[PDB]
Amino acid sequence: PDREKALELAVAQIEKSYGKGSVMRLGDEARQPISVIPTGSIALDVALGIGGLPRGRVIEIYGPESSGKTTVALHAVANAQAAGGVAAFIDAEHALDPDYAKKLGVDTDSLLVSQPDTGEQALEIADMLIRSGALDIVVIDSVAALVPRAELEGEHVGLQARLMSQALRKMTGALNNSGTTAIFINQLTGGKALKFYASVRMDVRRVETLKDGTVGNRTRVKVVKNKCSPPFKQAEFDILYGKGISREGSLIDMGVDQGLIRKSGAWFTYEGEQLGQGKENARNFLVENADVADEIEKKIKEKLGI
Repeated sequence: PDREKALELAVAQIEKSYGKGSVMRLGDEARQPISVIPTGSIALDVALGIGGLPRGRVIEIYGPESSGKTTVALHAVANAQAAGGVAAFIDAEHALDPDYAKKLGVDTDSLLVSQPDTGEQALEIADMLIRSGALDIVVIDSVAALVPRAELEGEHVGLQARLMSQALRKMTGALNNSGTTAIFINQLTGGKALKFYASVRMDVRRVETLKDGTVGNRTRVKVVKNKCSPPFKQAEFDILYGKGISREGSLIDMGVDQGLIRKSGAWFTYEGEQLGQGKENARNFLVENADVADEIEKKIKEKLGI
């Protein structure tokens, strides 16, 4: 009886002295913000709790080469722009494919891009850009490529981590004020600081190759760190070569997950209407009928926080 008070009281001190998400029960309902940046998959948006990536915060998306992290990052960029936001892409990797970015939603013409000479220049440019107040999102591709000036100039080893720590310390205050989201893409170094500064960390992986005959990959994302909603939630969704995340595919999956879409036979049905026989026909139905996809989306968001 008097214990529940003491705990609630303790949770409150922790909340006051360290911040809103400093302690959570894993069954807690998410703290719904005004605006977020959707990720392209409703499943991933739900796994994040707040319906997308938070604003004004450091975000890490990591995984193996071609795991899908950059695609997740580019959808964040597409969605941020679709809401009238400006985007930046700090590129020390030189891997970006704008044609891919166009197809999945990015306004590449509008995309600010910078190919910095050094690790510090990359982070400093990001900082100037953030402190402007004008950006909604900045992507850093990538953490590993942020090589320090001294290394590049040929002039001990360990200051790459000290560079990030110094940068993140200064950057984090700028992000909160501006409301800009910073996505750091990272591989499986210098991320030891990023691990603690990031409000969300996402572990992206290829789980299974999709197929017509012999197209894409089923992708799995675990939210290993989340200061905005209970962490350790995971999601799956499809990334189709040349197209990106199958938005419609995630609506079906979360559709059946939520009982809004019934899978009577190979047929997926919705509201008495039939969507298609098998997944691909249902997926295809929802892209041709954007109105019903929005209907299904609205219902899924309604039935949860999002």
